[PDB]
Amino acid sequence: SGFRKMAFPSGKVEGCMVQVTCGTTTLNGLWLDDVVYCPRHVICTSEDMLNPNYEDLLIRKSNHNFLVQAGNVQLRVIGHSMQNCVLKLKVDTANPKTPKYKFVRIQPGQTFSVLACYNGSPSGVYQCAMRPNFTIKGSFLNGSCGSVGFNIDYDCVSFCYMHHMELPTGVHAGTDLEGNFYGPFVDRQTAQAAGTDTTITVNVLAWLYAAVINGDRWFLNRFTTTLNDFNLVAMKYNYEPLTQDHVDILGPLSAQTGIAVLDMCASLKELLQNGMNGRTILGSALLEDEFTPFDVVRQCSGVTFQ
Amino acid sequence: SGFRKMAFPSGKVEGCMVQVTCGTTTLNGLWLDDVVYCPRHVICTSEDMLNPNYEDLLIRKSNHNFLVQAGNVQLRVIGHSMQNCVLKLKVDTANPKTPKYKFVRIQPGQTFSVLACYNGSPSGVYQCAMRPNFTIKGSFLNGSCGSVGFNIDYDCVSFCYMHHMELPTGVHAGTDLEGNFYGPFVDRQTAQAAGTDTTITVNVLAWLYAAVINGDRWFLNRFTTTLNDFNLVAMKYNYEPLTQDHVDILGPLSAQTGIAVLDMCASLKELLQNGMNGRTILGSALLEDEFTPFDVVRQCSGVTFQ
Ligand SMILES: O=C(c1cc(=O)[nH]c(=O)[nH]1)N1CCN(c2ccc(Cl)c(Cl)c2)CC1
Ligand SMILES: O=C(c1cc(=O)[nH]c(=O)[nH]1)N1CCN(c2ccc(Cl)c(Cl)c2)CC1
Repeated sequence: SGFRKMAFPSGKVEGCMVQVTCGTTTLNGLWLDDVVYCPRHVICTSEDMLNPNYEDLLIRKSNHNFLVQAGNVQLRVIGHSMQNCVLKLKVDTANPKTPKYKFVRIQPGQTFSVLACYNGSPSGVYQCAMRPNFTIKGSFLNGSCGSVGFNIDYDCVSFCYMHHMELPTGVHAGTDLEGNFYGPFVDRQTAQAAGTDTTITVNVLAWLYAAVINGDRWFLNRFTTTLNDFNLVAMKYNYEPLTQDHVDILGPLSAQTGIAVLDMCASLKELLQNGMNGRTILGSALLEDEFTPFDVVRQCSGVTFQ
Repeated sequence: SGFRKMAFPSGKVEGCMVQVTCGTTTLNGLWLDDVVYCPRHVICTSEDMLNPNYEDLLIRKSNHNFLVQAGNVQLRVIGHSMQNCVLKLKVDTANPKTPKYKFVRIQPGQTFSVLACYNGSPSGVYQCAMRPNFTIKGSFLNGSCGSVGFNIDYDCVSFCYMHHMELPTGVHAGTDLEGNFYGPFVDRQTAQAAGTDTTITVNVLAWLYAAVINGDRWFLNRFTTTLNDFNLVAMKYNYEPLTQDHVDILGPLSAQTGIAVLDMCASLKELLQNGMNGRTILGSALLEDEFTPFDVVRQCSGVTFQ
């Protein structure tokens, strides 16, 4: 038993991280096959940041302007191209450690592991969720651009995020691996603001189920409610509305514990209106929303990867 | 910026995990050089558990009774010996992925990363602390015995824990890599109880400093206190007393923020006596004690490993 904010083993990704330098700027890159992916803002200087024209900036660059380092080994950049907000540097050597992978663009509410890097060197790994406002609450210091977020399905590493910048409020914004930003953000150093964030209802529910699985039942009751009655209350507290798709997804957890989704919703309804009264659930004094129903199953059933 | 419960990259450890089978029992093992380490309780059966005589049990075993699997490859056990509570299986092949490592026995209050495994396959990684009562609040399911805890210093993996069992209260107990249990526990399936747990004062302080570094200052005040006056209060709330060694260790963080340790202690004193009043620090409604002063520096300064 037990319940921790578990990240995926980072081994397969560690071998793909490299250092990319362009002029005075150095950040991280992702080496898969013979291509290195990194944020395109690596080609900007102090003056270009406020409002860069990446097309002009890139055309004024030659392959030799890009220094790519894989530990001690230097990679030769034999070509370069831009795909949206990421730069793709063709190198002469194919990464022999390239795992089976794919690129996926995730939806808000989904979670993934982040491998924070600096100078192409992995510093740590942590779990987090894509907030409804398309930002993530990460932990990044100067030099972390290029760090990636991923998930693991059996033997395939699914990359879903590349780190680009930090917003004034301290939250982070980035893109998928095809260079499309998550959210209404652009890679310019202009002051940008994220929309208002909401709580991920379906995740809080999955977490209450984990609590029940781990012996914490104090918040349960005999009542029930309807999807309509619940949503009315949820919206008053900045919670995402709950859909029928959410209800089905929570099925496996409902079966395992024998508590119907709508029953659990009525308990959540009470928690929102009456607070926790100095009580805790799974060691927390707040309702947690960064665990998806799948994360709960995984940790309460023990699924492994190859 | 940002502050997350960061674990170390697990890559170097992933390559050392193997599956160990003895009869009907299968658990995880750690393969370093030509030796595989695993809990010695892998040689017990249903009847031996209540009160096993490991000496007799081991002498009745032959090398061929131990099946060691490294993925698809089977390892030949050419010898075996017992060192306290761990079994050491000499194999014919030396792990080519053996990293630079060492074994260290940690003190309560220190943190480390746990790589949870099942059938020799890494499932996830998470950070945790050795509680003052010699248990850890982990997340382990059946088949997790043999999973290890470690830290990373530059390029050296320091192993400090091997998972052995779960206590009735849901917390976990294990040994160092030399087989000595942490705490007054023994590898028998008899009902055992951990002593009362206390809060790690020095860690809560390091965490308040992280909060200050991240813009959360609401809990600060102008007051100060003396180590003596603080401890008097701390003990009334089940907090470890604070020593002068703790004060010096917190030095780097004090300098960086410009807030004296004893000033921070007076703020903590207030928090214990007046509660947080529905406020949060770094996203938490409770005082967190699983971040050491070193973990805070690392994450608020960005140290990497090779
Ligand atoms: O390394 C960090 C960083 C990342 C982070 O998450 N937190 C933090 O403190 N620093 N930066 C800040 C963003 N910068 C940047 C340069 C040009 C453009 Cl055009 C844009 Cl959009 C951004 C690169 C360096
Ligand atoms: O795999 C788990 C396990 C670990 C955990 O942390 N949580 C959980 O639910 N299961 N076990 C429980 C402990 N068991 C055991 C056998 C013989 C002896 Cl002599 C002792 Cl001491 C222990 C081995 C299998």
